[PDB]
Amino acid sequence: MATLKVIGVGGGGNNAVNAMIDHGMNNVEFIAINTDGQALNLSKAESKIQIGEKLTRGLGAGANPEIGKKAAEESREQIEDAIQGADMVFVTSGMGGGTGTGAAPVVAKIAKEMGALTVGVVTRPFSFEGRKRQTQAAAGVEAMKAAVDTLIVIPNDRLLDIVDKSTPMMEAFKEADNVLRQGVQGISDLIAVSGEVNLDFADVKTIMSNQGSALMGIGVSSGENRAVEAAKKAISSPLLETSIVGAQGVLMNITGGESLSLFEAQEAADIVQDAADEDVNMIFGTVINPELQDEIVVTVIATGF
Ligand SMILES: Nc1nc2c(ncn2[C@@H]2O[C@H](COP(=O)(O)OP(=O)(O)O)[C@@H](O)[C@H]2O)c(=O)[nH]1
Ligand SMILES: [Ca+2]
Repeated sequence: MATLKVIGVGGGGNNAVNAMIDHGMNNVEFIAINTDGQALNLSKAESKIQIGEKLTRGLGAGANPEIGKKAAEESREQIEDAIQGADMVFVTSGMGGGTGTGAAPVVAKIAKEMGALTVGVVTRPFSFEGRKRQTQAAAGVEAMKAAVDTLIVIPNDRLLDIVDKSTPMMEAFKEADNVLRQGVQGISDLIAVSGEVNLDFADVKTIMSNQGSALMGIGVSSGENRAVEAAKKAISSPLLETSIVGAQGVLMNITGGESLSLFEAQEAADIVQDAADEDVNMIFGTVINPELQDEIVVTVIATGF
């Protein structure tokens, strides 16, 4: 049974971890890493690492990414110890600030050195935060790409596409944080359930290892055209920098009840193949859950851009 860990680095990362913990998420372990002692005390993560106390006196990094970087480096052994034993690590962080920008790539590097398949899920700042934030974030994204196996990037400007004038900011943030949660959950479930055409952690590793950009999606539907609709939802990317277009490898799992037809499994696969507009090398799986009635769930992980 593969050991999955989700590590929040800095404020936005720790917000994403707290959102997942709010949901439940069993067989996933959470680590909270921050310079900011105030926030870190309000984490509900069972493992907390305060970094950079020597540098900051318990405060944040004040928007300087070199302080985040040095803070993580100076706590390398404590970070190693909290990671030790993980088969897979998700590092989540907001790019643009001092702690996430600087520390998240160090954390990712440590994870990969420890032997973990390492996935980054990070945000880019809103345009209203300005040019310097955007430039610092881009340097962070580049540093994350170098350090991780695969990287999912969520530009915060995309949240402006999914709100009306009244949508609470916290509701919008929860949509961004669902990218991480549903991805991690999708992988936990994939590993836990024995499929008729079974996928396992080694298939996740083949798709996610030393790649670059990634997409991780889930789609649920029922009734007429359920398979096409579930697959379309799984690959949709309103919040993602990296869409399905250009994907060269995909892990796709379909879960349905006993009604799950061969024809609709091919319909779903073809949606992904056609949307990619490449010769996709697909790792295909299927689960029959006889407790389902008319529901289908399609899980996609896409890489090789
Ligand atoms: N979507 C989202 N973005 C956030 C959140 N918190 C912070 N950010 C973004 O992440 C960037 C860095 O903020 P933060 O993580 O608090 O900085 P750090 O802790 O000092 O590294 C900000 O400039 C925002 O663009 C959050 O909860 N959700
Ligand atoms: Ca399985």
